[PDB]
Amino acid sequence: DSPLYPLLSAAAEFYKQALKSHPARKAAVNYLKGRGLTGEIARDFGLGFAPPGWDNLLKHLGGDNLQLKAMLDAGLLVENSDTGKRYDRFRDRVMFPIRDSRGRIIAFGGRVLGDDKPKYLNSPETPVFHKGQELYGLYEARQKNRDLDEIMVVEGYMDVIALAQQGIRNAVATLGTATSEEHIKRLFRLVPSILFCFDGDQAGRKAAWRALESVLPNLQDGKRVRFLFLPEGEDPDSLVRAEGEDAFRARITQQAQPLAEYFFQQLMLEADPATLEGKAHLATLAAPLLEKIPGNNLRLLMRQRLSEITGLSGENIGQL
Repeated sequence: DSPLYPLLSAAAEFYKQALKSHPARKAAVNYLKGRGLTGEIARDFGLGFAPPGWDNLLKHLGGDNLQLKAMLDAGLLVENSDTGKRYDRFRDRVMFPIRDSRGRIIAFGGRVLGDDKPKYLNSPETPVFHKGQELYGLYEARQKNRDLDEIMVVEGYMDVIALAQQGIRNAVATLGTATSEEHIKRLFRLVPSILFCFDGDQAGRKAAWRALESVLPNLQDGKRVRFLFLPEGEDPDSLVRAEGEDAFRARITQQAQPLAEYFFQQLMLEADPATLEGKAHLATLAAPLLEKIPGNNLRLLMRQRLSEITGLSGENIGQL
C-alpha cells in the first residue's frame, strides 16, 4: 500500500470519465463502437480516453512537487531529465489500465487516436509495475472464470480485448516483453495448460523461442504447452475479428503445435541429424535445454526422443 496506487486509480477514473463526457470523445468512442467494445467489454477492462494535449492529467491532478514526483514515478508523467520540463505520458489515446492480482491499477497502455507515434505506448517500469511479472488481462480472466483450465498468451492489448469481444475470455498479453520465467510460474499456478499465440512476423517467431526457454525450467510433469503461429501479417486482433470465435477456435485445434514438436522441429532445422556430425550437433544443442526440465517424466520423454533421433545414449549425450 504505497502512494502510487491512489494516483493511478485517480488517473484511471479521469481517463474513463473523459471517455464518457469529454469534448474530444468523438474519435475515441468511434473506435470502441467501431469494434463492438461498448458497454460490457469497456466496463470489464476499464477503458478510458486521454484527451489531446500535454497537461490534461497534470492540470487535473496537480499537487505539490512530492505529488508530482509520485505521478512521475507511477509513470503518469514524462520528465526531461535535463530541463525538468514535464508533461502527460499519455496524450490523445485510448487508455488500457493494467491491474494486478488484487484489482489495483498499476499501469497503463495507450493506443494513439492521431498520427503521433508510437501507436501503442506502455508504461515504464515503476515500483508497482514490473513488465516481467505482470500480464495484461490476467485479472480480468480470473474474474470471468475462477476454475480456468487454460490460459492463452498473446502479444498486445487489443489481441486480449478483441478475443474477449469474440467470446475468448482467457487471453492475457505480455507487454512488449519476452515471456519471462516469472510469467510462466504465475500462469502454471493457475492452469495446467498454456497456449502461446504468436503474430505472423519475425518478432513473433523470435518471441516463441524465448517463451520456450522461459517454459523449460518450470515445466513439471502434467503440464501442457502449445504454440499457435498465425499466418503472415496477422495477429489475434485482426484475425479473430475477421473469422470470428468459432473459426479461431477451430484454427487453434487444427494448428496449435505441441511444445515438444516445436522444440525438435526448430533444432533439427539448425542441426540436421541425417549425418553423424548432425546427430552430434543436434544432441549438443538439445541436451542443455532438456536438462533444465524439472518434470521427471517429461525430461525422460524428451531425452528418449533425442536418443531415437540421434542414436546417442545418455552416456553419449552427457559426454557430448
